[PDB]
Amino acid sequence: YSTFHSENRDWTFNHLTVHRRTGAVYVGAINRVYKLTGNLTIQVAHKTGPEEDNKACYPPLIVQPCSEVLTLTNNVNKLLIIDYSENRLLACGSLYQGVCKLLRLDDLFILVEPSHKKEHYLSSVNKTGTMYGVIVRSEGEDGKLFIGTAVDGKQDYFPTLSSRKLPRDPESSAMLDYELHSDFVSSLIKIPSDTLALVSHFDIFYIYGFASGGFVYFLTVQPETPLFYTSRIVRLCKDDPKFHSYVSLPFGCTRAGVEYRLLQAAYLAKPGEALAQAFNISSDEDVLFAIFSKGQKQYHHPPDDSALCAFPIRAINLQIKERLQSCYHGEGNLELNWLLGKDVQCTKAPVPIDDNFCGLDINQPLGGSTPVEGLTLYTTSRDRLTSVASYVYNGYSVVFVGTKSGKLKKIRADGPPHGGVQYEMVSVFKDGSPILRDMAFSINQLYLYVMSERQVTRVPVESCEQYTTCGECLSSGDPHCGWCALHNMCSRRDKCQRAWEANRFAASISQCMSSR
Amino acid sequence: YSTFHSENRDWTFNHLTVHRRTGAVYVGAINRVYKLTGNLTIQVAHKTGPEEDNKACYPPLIVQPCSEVLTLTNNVNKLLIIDYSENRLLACGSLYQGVCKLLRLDDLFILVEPSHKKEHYLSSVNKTGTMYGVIVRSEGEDGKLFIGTAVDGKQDYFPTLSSRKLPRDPESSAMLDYELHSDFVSSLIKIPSDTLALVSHFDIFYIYGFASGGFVYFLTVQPETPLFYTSRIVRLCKDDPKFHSYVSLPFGCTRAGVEYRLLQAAYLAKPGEALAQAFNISSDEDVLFAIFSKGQKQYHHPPDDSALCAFPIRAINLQIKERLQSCYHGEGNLELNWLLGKDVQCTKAPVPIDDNFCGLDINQPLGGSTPVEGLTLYTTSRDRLTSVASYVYNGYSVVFVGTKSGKLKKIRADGPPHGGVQYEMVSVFKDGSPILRDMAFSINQLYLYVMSERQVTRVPVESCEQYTTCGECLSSGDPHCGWCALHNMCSRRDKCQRAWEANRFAASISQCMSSR
Ligand SMILES: *[C@@H]1O[C@H](CO)[C@@H](O)[C@H](O)[C@H]1NC(C)=O
Repeated sequence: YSTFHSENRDWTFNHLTVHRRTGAVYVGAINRVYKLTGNLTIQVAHKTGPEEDNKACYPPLIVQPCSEVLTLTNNVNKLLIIDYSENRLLACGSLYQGVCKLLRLDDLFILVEPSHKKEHYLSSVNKTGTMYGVIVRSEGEDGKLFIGTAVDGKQDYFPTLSSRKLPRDPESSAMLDYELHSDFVSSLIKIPSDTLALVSHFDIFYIYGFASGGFVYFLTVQPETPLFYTSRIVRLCKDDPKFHSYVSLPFGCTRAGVEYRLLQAAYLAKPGEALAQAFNISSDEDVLFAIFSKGQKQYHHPPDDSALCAFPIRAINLQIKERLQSCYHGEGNLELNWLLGKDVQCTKAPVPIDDNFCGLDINQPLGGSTPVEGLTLYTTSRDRLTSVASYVYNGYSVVFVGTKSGKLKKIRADGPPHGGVQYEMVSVFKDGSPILRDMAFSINQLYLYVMSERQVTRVPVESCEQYTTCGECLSSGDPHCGWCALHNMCSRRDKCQRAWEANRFAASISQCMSSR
Repeated sequence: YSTFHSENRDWTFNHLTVHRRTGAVYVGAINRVYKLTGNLTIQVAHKTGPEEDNKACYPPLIVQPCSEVLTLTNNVNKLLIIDYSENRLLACGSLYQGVCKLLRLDDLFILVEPSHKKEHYLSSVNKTGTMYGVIVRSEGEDGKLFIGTAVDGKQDYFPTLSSRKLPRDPESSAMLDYELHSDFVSSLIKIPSDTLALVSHFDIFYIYGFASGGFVYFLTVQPETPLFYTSRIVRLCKDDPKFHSYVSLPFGCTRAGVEYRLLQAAYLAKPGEALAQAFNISSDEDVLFAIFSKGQKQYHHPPDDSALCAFPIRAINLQIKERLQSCYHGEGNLELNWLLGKDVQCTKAPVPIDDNFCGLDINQPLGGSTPVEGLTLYTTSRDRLTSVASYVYNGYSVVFVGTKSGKLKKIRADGPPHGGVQYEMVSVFKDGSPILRDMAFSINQLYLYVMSERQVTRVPVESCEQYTTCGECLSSGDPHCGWCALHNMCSRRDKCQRAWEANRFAASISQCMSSR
């Protein structure tokens, strides 16, 4: 398999995205952002470090001279998003309190590196898996960036969640400015200092985020408030600069007496037929696939026991609506201690709560303590699940799941009884290193780009050729595979010469015979 | 004695100031600010509350509807300062997050009450003894207010110390705005969240403040940082909107093996001759008089053991200069743990440190751990000292010291050996009510206005008539008293008929015989 090695064993890989039109592979790494061809040949290597820094220097070196002692510091890639409408890449690092660069897609030339305003500094956190962003731009206009990050106990320096202006012009003076910033109403959420005094390790880790319909969603993990942890879905309306639409519910999944409530990884996709039926949704609707490890404790040293589950966005929005309706009836409390700092009674008010409700000055920010439960598809306790991607093939949701021992599981989402069935597991990383969260399909869906800390590998979505009889091929459980009869070969339909002619491609067990 | 009683029983007096030209007496009270005559007849009673409020309402009712449950709430007066150049009074209360009013001196007509910006809310604290201000205005020009306050753990909402615009025009849109407010430099100090996580009862009480020379001074009490308390002098340059001149040193005094380091009260005045000789300063120079309780612990329930001591401003500034020169030579550390949050080494730089030094971006904010030691003048262990005022009469410093049992001590400062000698104690409040900090002279210096929580009383500075022979009178130790020979009466010079004529007023013991 095509593979790209880190140039240094120390400068590990962080993030990966694939341009959905050109097919170029962009990789964010320590001290580097790379542009690779589809087969993982380097085209551009853009250097982001190392550099002289100290994270006690606020503001950074470019603005003021600093007082504390500097050390050569690696630049951890924290964020890597293609800004599609504008043919550029947003790359945010850990250096200098977490400044971002905008880079031209073609050659990674620096368009702008805003480093003079307080909001130009996203976060001084130097851990990955702590920040996530979503660009909302109606194609061809000025845009907005929702950015969620851990703040490292630096509550006043960095909001944990905010929206920023992402104008068309890279040199606009409004670049990364808050959408709204005023004395009492701003497009940002700060961690309150009282929560940090109560829970000293307190911080919020943003594992994933996506847009779906009129809303953006962030998936978070954080210490629980009076070591237990809570995984949550956080939702905002796309048009809500006041942030009155903030709602946060816990989420997780369970199966056969086990609870999985520590979020590891997630991926938004469309469901195949049987999964759509199990949810009573159409196959056109969005479904969130998520990996959770067992229980609610020791987040930083998780057990191998883990699960893949699935949440339709419709069901998420429904549970949020019923929460809003209840609260607006005066029932219960807001239930978001970490942000509200105390019990806050829900206030009864005559307000229509429909699907598109985006909050008012009361009853917000809204939480809850009843979790959104997912449909568990697959579980294991031998090899911890670490990443997920999914797509539809031959009417089946196919879910690819990375493990901590560098394997890739292929799971067919069949529905009851099992929910999902693993039909194959492949060794990707010889060294047995964990697969990292970011996996993305090539434009033609023929491959999934998968990565470890030291390698990016282009893994074919199928290797049907391994099956050497019609019977084995069609009994494999792999939705990609059928029997190319005249060429004595198991393959995808489109890899079978003259597949359209009668008896040339057997797509079922019984067709093995009729083909013969 | 002329007395003014409070109109309710629970609506206690908080603050007092005498207009230095007109002799009008202004009293800050719970739910009232009064203007009284020199003999304590009400002229104006200005209603400041009670009003429905909740101190969890931020921003307060007056600018937003609040979902919180409100109680009818008393308005504690927390600040009362005459703005001399502008014929107005600044009156800050506890209601609505600590909004302030400017009232016309004549009739207490409301000139302005700022409450649309976040800086218009000084602090939701509702206890007295926590806030102090200093107006710095070149006469007939736009000016500035320095404001220190306790914040009750709401460090996100209110800075502990800041400088504000005080424009001549009461209707300026910039009224009480920060003098400087920008991303990385502002005319304010915030209490770090880390310090509150470390010490959860942490807060800073501003007991007194004054201008002298190029500088403003604030006298503070706060818990120590790793229950011990530190009393400090905090100094700023009058022209330093960047607050780079901030220097904070502990202060206190000692006598005969006892340490007194819990600040209770202060008053700035000129020294008489014995005191000025003792400091080796001019009688034209400022001296700070201070009351300290014994030790460094249990600030809220202090020992009766207390001291009066004096600090020449010249010596305070010298010790600060020495501190600044040492630090700019690279010796030691900044030593201000509550604000800096950690150990910070002093940075050597080739910078002249003269008397007028106002700091640069390095080596600030500056602290220190060696106390400024005052000259102890008087100690007691029998009845706690609560207030202080001083002036010069017949070339002597006379210090008036209030007590917790409603008494007023009169202390003559003679220097070595005793430092000071009490020559009279007077029972002001028969019921034993503690004397409050704010004591002020009438403009003819004939009286000291003294208050308890329930009364304001106009106390003659002498009652020489009590001594009924020449010998007793001139041995009284009371600097006010001489013998009016013809009228056989001990009195002040200006109460002795034809005192200007030879032999009519015996001002020494040998003059008893010749006047007879
Ligand atoms: C990968 O693809 C490029 C074309 O983009 C091709 O020229 C190159 O030879 C390929 N690399 C390998 C190892 O086959």
